[PDB]
Amino acid sequence: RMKQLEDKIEELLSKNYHLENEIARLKKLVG
Amino acid sequence: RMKQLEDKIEELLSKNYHLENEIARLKKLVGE
Repeated sequence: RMKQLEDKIEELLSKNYHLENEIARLKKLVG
Repeated sequence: RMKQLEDKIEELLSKNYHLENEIARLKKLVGE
């Protein structure tokens, strides 16, 4: 079960990084 | 160790939802 949690953390981290990239993209579009 | 990993998930999930809320507002402004 420990491996599952560790996989979820790495998964959520990658997702969060993508959302930050999306924010940077959308902010770049603003103007 | 269980608790540490579980707290990290709850932390990252909370940040995730705040990022999604911000993206939703930005898409409206830009017209996406």
